[PDB]
Amino acid sequence: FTKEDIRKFAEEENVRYLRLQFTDILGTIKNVEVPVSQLEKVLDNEMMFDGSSIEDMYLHPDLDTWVIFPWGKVARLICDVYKTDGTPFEGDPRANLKRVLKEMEDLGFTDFNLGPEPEFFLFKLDEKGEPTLELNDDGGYFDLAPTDLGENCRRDIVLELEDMGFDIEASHHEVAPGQHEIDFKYADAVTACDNIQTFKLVVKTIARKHNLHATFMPKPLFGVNGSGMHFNVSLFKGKENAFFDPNTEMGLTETAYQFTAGVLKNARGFTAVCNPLVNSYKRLVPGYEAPCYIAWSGKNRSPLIRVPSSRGLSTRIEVRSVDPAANPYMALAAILEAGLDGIKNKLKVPEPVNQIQDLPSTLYTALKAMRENEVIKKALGNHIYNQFINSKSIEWDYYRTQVSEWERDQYMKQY
Amino acid sequence: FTKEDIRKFAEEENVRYLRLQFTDILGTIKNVEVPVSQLEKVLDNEMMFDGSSIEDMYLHPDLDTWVIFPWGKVARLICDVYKTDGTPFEGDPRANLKRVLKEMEDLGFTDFNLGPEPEFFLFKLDEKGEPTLELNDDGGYFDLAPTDLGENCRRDIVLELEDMGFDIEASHHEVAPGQHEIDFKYADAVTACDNIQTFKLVVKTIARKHNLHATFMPKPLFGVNGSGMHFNVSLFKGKENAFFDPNTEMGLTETAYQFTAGVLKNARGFTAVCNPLVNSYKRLVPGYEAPCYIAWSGKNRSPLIRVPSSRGLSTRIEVRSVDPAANPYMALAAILEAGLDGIKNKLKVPEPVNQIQDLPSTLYTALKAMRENEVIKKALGNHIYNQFINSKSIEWDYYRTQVSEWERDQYMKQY
Amino acid sequence: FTKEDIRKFAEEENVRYLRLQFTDILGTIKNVEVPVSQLEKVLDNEMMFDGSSIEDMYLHPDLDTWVIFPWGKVARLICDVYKTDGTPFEGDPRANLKRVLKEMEDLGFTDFNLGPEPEFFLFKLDEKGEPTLELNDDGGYFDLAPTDLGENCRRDIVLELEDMGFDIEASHHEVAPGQHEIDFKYADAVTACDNIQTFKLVVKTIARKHNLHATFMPKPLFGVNGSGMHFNVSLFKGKENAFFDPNTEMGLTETAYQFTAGVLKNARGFTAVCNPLVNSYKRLVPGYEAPCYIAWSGKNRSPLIRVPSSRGLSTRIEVRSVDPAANPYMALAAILEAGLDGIKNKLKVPEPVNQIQDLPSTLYTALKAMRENEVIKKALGNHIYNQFINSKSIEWDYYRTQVSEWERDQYMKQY
Repeated sequence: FTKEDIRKFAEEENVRYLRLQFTDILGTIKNVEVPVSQLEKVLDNEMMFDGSSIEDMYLHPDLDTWVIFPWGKVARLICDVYKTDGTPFEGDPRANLKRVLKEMEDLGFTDFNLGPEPEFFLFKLDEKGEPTLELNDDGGYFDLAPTDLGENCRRDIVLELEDMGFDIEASHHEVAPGQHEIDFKYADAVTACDNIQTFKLVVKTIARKHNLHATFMPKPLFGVNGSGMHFNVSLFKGKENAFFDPNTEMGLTETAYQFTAGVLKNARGFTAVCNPLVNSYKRLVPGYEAPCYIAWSGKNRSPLIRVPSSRGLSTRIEVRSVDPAANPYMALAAILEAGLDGIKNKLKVPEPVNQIQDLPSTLYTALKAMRENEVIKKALGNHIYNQFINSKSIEWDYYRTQVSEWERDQYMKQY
Repeated sequence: FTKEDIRKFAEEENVRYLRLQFTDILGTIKNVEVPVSQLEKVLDNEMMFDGSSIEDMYLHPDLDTWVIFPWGKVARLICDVYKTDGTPFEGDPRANLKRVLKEMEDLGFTDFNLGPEPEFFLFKLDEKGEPTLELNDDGGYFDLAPTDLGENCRRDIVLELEDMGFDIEASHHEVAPGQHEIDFKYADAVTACDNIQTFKLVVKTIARKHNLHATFMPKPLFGVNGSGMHFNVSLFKGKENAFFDPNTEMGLTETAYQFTAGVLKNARGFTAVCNPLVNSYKRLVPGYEAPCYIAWSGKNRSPLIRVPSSRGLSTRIEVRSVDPAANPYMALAAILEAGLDGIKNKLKVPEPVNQIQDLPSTLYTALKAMRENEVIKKALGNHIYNQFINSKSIEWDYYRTQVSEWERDQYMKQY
Repeated sequence: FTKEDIRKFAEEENVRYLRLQFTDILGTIKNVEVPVSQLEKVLDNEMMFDGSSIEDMYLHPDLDTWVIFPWGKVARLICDVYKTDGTPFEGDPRANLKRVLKEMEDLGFTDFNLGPEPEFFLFKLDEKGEPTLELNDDGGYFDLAPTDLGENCRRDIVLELEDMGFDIEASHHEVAPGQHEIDFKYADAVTACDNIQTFKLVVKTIARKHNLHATFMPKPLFGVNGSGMHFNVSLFKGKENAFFDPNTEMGLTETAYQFTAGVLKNARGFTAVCNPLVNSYKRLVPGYEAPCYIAWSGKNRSPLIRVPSSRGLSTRIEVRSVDPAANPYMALAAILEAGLDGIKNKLKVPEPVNQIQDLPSTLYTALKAMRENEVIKKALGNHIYNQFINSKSIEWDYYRTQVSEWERDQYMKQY
């Protein structure tokens, strides 16, 4: 898309307002709404926001991200954050991912695809409009109505996403009660992260329209399956998958093996980025279909890395520890950098486990492991690395001092 | 606009009623509604009201302020208050600002632009229609729905303002929960103050339609960021900005430096006018993004005066201590006179603070400082000066004797 | 009293427990209860407490303060606070008053009497036992039952105080509804301050037995008379009043005039100590029988200093600005030092006002005036002076940022 294309779209679609939206370090999408009479100012990269209020900057819209919300008509553009000197801000996760991809392109790889699959819960709202603790239904995996009561809301979400240009693959009820999954096809790295960001807000808006609250919190309830955001990744060097070997019986190139070796070797280091909440490690517990051991397998369900049986152009590596609360840009950049480190150091792959280190058990331990990894620092840059560590340390210190109801139930009558 | 233009508008738009509205000393907009059959009497400056009931007078409409409320169709005219002898009333803030501008024009300056940016809170209404203490949402800076629940109300306010001829620039959620900001571009001094007055009433009218209460109180809640009304001001002598120097690397003329020197030197004096409430000084406290130190900077966030990095015709000076509860005419006249004092006395500018007196801490201290400044007395004239001081002194005396709940919580059990 | 007297009292009265009680800088009485089996340890000045938890110390009981609470039987001793080296702690208000009296004795004055008269309100308790905002009755000055419903509680307080060795003089309903006053005769400075401390706790304990809450808060409610703790002061040099002149028609010595001159001259300085609360200056407002002007009179009701018409050995000077929330030791020491300053500088007295500086209007202004006065610093010593200033500054900073209900009632709908 060019400026002329955007102008033509604005005139012919009668777009009245523009939403310039971007993402902070915590993965929260931030936006400012602007009347279409400021279209020329927006297209000249002259829009300005504060920056000090977000975890003197400029907004540079990415014109390929133009899309109209089908709910005054509003269109949106996903913008990169630049400084006053015309250079991209080093603390912007999206510009970070772009430059990581640019560094990848020097190794001969021309593309990096991401197929995500986030899961979410639906909770009922009260009369005041606040979410309650009761799920929308008590359905199970692949359940249908009236056992699956989220069928109408899920259908409306799919309908709204299709109007916005998504390529939806499947939709179904998930294992936990009130848990749902909508699948969309892979895209390029940047547009896949944009798809995740847009998908979360579309899901939340349409769920609110249905008197429901949608949350991507990893483990909202104890004793119930958590939500994951498995990352399917594949490398390409020119209209061809770099992971697929049409000669060996297994069908994986040496590049695919080195990528897996690098991801496995650096998995402990990027866990904090891929699992950024304190709640994220209540999901990484045994017995709930969540990965907590660093291993890979081609024929098995719950190692850290699973290589699906499909081959050809669909040959991919699935990292299963990513949760929907993670920042897609930072997590994808960390995974890509770990894989590229494995590629360029020619690491040998441990034997697949078909029947072994451990992921960090808490956010504090993951932060400790993140400070000791050199690959994650290079993946994130100095600014994002330092801000993430400082904010997560403050968050953990806030969490560390709380007294929970579990403690008052076990103690206070026994002691 | 002429009389013929107004008559043509009344016939062709089928206007049924006229709202002749003006502003008192406290910034409250007052009006009387008149059937369109009295249009000739209105245009002949023969409208009369009491005057003794407002903090034997004639209304003189300003025909350029014609606008129709898009919600019997009603149009409005902003009127000046005249005495029975045909001379403007010395206690009318709008006529005061007009004559201050007339005095400024004798110095060679032909224009004075004001770009304001007021902020407001939205509170939920109860069943009886009274505002509660519960904010409309719990969103943050640049937040979006469903975290930003004021999106629809803000969009309707913007839509309603655009029909009235405003040029809206941006709208977004503000830092505090339930705090919102809608930005409109600068205009001439008188019409900018008229824009502020119209903006407040449009916001308050559209909020009621959404079962919400809009308030421009500076600090409605403790522990929460307050609302400001930063004043962006620039001087012109004929289709060219007098603050812009395209020779120096900094890009500011000597005139811009003397204006800043005058505003800084007289900043203590006009604080009471720019912060006229007792609540205004609960916002002027450290740690909440509010100015409390009399200093200027070009590259910094929170001095009293901020000079934005933009240059050319958009070279401005931002006075950041003005709150939305201030009377726009009186505050703008005070700031203009303070700047012109430095212009005509060639005051030298203190060095910018990039890493120092203090603003008055209470309304009583601000009133004490106002009685000791000659520039504010010359800016407001004798009548407005005396009435403002008397009314604010009475208000402070009423506030001083109250016993708050904080006092009964700290004491009453300890003593 | 000697150690043998205390042992005899403990054996013959069958005292089971001892309360070693002392006063912190804020006037709050602190105590620890000890079984009578530790009587020898208590009498050997070997009792220890923390000190860091109170606004490694030793307790030295003052044996003359022995008294038994008539409500296991408990007696108490008022203790001085000493350091580990056997010297009195410089931050103890009682030891401060003792050394100020010792310094006074070098001037030839052998005694210093104080007649206090604190006033208190009575508030009804709810079912949970918390105080409410409704007064016990709606009686007035010198009112009787059933208009005065505090008659029984006041009688029980008087009965309990008489068993404890008080010499009660009068008890009556006060001007404000629910306000009461019980008078006891003067004593020496240290024992008068001990009487005030004991009186407050006895009143608060007995009121609780009547399902009432007793408070010595200066101004608990707006629009209603506040509570004062007038200090009646007289100097003696040997079984004779130094203020009484049997030859002059008025009957006041030059010493009495110089004492008044000193107190008037230093009145602004010690106001913060005598009025230590933020609420204290809601009482110091015109129209409620409270002093706010620094002047003296012999025949008038409301100057700052009143000299009662009685002469002989009962010739006294009444300072009327002290409220019952003040620390009696610190306020008495400040007043004594202020008077002695005039005594030793031979200050001339301003003419009595029978029909003029102004007391500080807020706690902040009183603290500012405290830092500029050397007599108060000499009276309190360095440690108490600095601790009081720091704590009151923090308290004022906490109060300054609150948003009261008055502000939300005046504003929030007007703006």
